[PDB]
Amino acid sequence: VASIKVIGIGGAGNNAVNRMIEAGVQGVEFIVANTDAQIISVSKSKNKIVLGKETSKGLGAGANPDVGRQAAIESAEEIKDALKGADMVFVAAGMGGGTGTGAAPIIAKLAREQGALTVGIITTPFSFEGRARNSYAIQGTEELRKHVDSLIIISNDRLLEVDNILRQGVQTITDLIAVPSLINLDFADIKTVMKNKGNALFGIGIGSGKDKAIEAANKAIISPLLEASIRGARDAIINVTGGNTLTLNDANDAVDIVKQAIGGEVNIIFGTAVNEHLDDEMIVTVIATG
Amino acid sequence: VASIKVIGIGGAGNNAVNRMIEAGVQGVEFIVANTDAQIISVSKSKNKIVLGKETSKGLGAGANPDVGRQAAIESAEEIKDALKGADMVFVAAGMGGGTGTGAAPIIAKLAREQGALTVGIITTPFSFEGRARNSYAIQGTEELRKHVDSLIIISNDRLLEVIGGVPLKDSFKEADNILRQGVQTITDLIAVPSLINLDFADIKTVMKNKGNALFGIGIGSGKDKAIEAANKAIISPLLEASIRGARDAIINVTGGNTLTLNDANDAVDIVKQAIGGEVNIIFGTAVNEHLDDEMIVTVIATGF
Ligand SMILES: Nc1nc2c(ncn2[C@@H]2O[C@H](COP(=O)(O)OP(=O)(O)NP(=O)(O)O)[C@@H](O)[C@H]2O)c(=O)[nH]1
Ligand SMILES: Nc1nc2c(ncn2[C@@H]2O[C@H](COP(=O)(O)OP(=O)(O)O)[C@@H](O)[C@H]2O)c(=O)[nH]1
Repeated sequence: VASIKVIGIGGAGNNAVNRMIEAGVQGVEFIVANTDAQIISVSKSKNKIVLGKETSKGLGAGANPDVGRQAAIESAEEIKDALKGADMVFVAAGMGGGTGTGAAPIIAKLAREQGALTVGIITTPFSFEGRARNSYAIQGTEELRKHVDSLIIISNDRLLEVDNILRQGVQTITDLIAVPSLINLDFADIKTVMKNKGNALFGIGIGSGKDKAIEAANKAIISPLLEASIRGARDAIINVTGGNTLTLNDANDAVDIVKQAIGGEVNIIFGTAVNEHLDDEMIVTVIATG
Repeated sequence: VASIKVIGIGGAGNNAVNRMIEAGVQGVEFIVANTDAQIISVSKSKNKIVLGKETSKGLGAGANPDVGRQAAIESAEEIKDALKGADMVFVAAGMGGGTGTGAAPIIAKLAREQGALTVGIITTPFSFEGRARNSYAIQGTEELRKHVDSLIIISNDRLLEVIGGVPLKDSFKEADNILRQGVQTITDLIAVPSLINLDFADIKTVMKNKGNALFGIGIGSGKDKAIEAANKAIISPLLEASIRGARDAIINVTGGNTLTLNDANDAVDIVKQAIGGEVNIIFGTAVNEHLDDEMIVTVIATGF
C-alpha cells in the first residue's frame, strides 16, 4: 500500500485541500501549510503547519515570495516530519502570492530528498491580476519545476474558457467627446457632471439579441462594479456602444431604463460609439455622480 | 477639440495605457510613469516618465507608498510638462503597491492645479492579496480623493465576479475542483480498488524525472460518450501544449455503474491514436455513481 500525501501551500493550496476533503478523496493524507494562521484555522485538514512561526508569527508573508521561501526554510524540520514515510507527495499551490510562490519549491525539494515521488500541481494567475503577480508566478513555476519530478500547470485564464477595465472606464467618457458617432457630447457637458464631485459610480451591462437595449441597460444598473446604488444620482453619463447596425431608437430605449432607475431630477447625458467586434451585442456603461 | 490625457501610473496604469494604444482609442494622449525604469522602457507610449530617477535610481518602490509619493514629488517638473495644456486628465493606477498608491495623489494634485478636470480611475486589490495591501489601498484611495474632481473606483473583487460570472465566494471553486481532480486522477488509480488499478511503480515510470506533465479532462454523455469525452480531453483548454508525441501517459476513465468495457476501451484507443508514435500508455478506471450516462476521461502526458 503506497503512502500518499497532499500538502496544500498558501491560500489556494489550503482551499484545494479543503475541496479534496469535502469531495471524499480516498487513500490520501492531507496537510496544509501557510504563513497566515487565519486560513490555517478554518482548514478541514488534521495536519496543519504554520510556516515561519518564529519570524512571521502566523501573520502572513504578504506579497513577496522571498518571505514565503524563508518561512518554509525555517519550518524545514516540521515539514520533513509531516511528510516522513510518503511514497508520493503532491505539492499543491497557486502561483502569484508571497507564500505559495516561495514556499512550494522548498517543500518540493524536502519531499523529494526524503525519497518521495513529488508531483507539483499549481495554478497560474489571471492576466488581470497584473504583471507583478504574473511575473512572480513565472519565477516560482521555474523554481518548483527544478524540484518536482513532474509539474502540472493549470492556467486560470484558460480555465475560464471551460480584457482591461481601466481602459473601459476611460473610453466610456472619451468616445463621447473625441469620436463622433450617432450621438456625441460636448466637453462642457462632461465637466458639469464630473467637476468637484467626489465618488463616481461605474456600471456596465451587455445585451445579446434584439431586446438587447433593455437587457444591457438592466444588467448595467446592477453591475457588481457599482460601488453603491445609482438611485438618486444628481447627474449621470451613459455610453451606448454597439455595432454598425446600432440605431437611435434602441439608444433611447437603453437610456430610458437608466433614467427610470435613477429617477428624480437627474441631469442625464448620453452618447454612442460603434465596435467592429460586436454583431447584435450591445453594451451599456454608466457613470453617475452626486 | 478638447485636450484629453491619460497618465498611467505604476504596473496597473502602464498596463492600462498599453491596452488603450493597442485597442486604438482615439482622441487621447497617453503618458506612462513608473519608478521602475525597466517596465517603462518596454512601454508603447510616446510619453514616458521614470519617477524619482535619483531617490529610487530606476528601481521600483517595493510595495512602500512612501517611495512612490517621494519619487513623484521629485519628478514634479516632468509631470507638469507632460500634462501641460490638458482640458481633462485621467489618472489611472492600481492601489495597494508602492508606486501607484503613493504617486497617484501627487500626480492628480499637479494635474488639477494646472487647470485640468482631473478624474482618478483606480482598482483596489483582490481580497486574496492580503491585509497590508488592502490597507495601503484604502489610505491611497482617501489621499487620492482629496486631489481629483471625481474618482472612479473599481474593486478587483467585483471585477472578478463580473468576469467569471459567479459571486466572489465561488470565484475559485472551479480551480479548487480541477486541483482536486488532478490529484484524484492519479490517486484513485493507485489507492482505490476498482476493476483496473495501477501499481505505484508504473506511475513512477510515467512521472519521475519528467518536468512538465500535460493535463486534460473531457466529459461526454449519450451513445458516443467515449468519443466525446476522450476528444475533449486531448484538446482540453487546460493543456499547456499539444499532447502529440508524448512518450508516456496515464489515462483515468471514470464512469457510472453503466459504463461498458467497450466505452473504456474506445477512450483509451482515441487517446493513444491522438498521441501517436510508440507512446507508453497506462490507464485505470474509477467509479462515480453520481454520473448518469456520462463518463470523464483524464490524461496526464509526459516526455517532450
Ligand atoms: N484589474 C487590474 N489590476 C491590476 C493590474 N495590475 C496591477 N493591478 C492591481 O493593482 C495593484 C497594484 O499593482 P501595481 O500597479 O503593479 O503596483 P506598483 O505600485 O506599480 N508596483 P510596486 O509595488 O512594485 O512599486 C495590484 O495589487 C493589483 O491589485 C491589472 O492589469 N488589472
Ligand atoms: N484554487 C484557488 N486559487 C486561488 C484562491 N485564491 C486565490 N487564488 C489564486 O492563487 C494565487 C495565489 O493566492 P494565495 O494562494 O492566496 O496566495 P498566498 O497564500 O499569499 O501565497 C492568486 O494569485 C490567485 O490566482 C483560492 O481560494 N483557490
